[PDB]
Amino acid sequence: PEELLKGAEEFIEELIRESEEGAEALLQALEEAIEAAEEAARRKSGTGEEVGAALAAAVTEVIAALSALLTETLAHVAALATQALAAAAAQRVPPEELLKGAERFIELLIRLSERGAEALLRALELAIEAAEEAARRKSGTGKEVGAALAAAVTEVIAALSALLTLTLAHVAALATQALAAAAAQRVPPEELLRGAERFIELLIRLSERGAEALLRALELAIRAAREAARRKSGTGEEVGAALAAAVTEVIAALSALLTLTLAHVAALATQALAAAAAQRVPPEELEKGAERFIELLERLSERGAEALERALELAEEAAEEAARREEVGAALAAAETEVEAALSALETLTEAHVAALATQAEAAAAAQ
Repeated sequence: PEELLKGAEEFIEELIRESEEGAEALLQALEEAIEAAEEAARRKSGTGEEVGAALAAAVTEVIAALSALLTETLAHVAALATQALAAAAAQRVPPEELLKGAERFIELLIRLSERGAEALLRALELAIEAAEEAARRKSGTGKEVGAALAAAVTEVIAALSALLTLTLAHVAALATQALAAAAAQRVPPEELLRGAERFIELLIRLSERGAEALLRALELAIRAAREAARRKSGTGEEVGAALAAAVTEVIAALSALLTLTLAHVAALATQALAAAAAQRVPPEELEKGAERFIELLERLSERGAEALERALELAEEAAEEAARREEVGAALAAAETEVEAALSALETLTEAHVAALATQAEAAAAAQ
């Protein structure tokens, strides 16, 4: 009956909490190797400095374990959804409950991505906390310790950018099958146009929270570079250029996330405006749905430009701190040209998604 979607909703919620426990177990096993490797760094008469590379190896394999766990959990949620959406439609449940049931299942997927991004960032934080207690007595040079840190940064950026790419796709897939299973039950087409608007707004909220995870990864990189001057191990040329690299990776990960999110929203809108003209929706409402989808595409554009602006605001703040401790002005200038190129890329991608969504909308109003 109507309790099927409740049985799936509760079964997904426990599945999310079971994934949260597993990620905390993965992060605890990392901490068991942080404290143990400290005892291994006890005036090493044999294996020395090898515990540092074996610690960065453990970081890489914990990050990979986190990424794999999120990937599988997202699929068990999306699969449990898709089969529950169809099992309920077979029971001939009211179709308005299928769209609202898909929206709840999409919410849990986005909360899964939020919990996951925190674990990815916390593992990066444990890796930094390890370096703040490293190079104390053995005094591993800023080159050996800083390389393992910059490598952990780009692996976290890649696990975050990946996690967002997958999560977007599982939401966009659910929104596609749910829209089609609704039109199969002859939903009033106006409700199909609105259901797509709700799912689009969940997509944009996924982009916003995803951009925050990237920005906070940039902050852990800036903080990790400040630790370089503390132990007096690195230089101003190596740890500065290493942070300049993490800046570039965050910009390109943000712009990639925005490019993808624009495309998933435009793809969902085109498939929704088309599935509505099938049931012959009033053309006036078809021209209204195209207008709101257009607005949502532009809102996503700004909310992304703010994230790109915040990456610059973190770059300038790190620049004034590194100057109060030339090359610092060239780093600001390079981060500014990279930022502006991403803003330009964003506006030219946005307007094209908006214009293309209007040309296909007019074609649907002319087929009337």
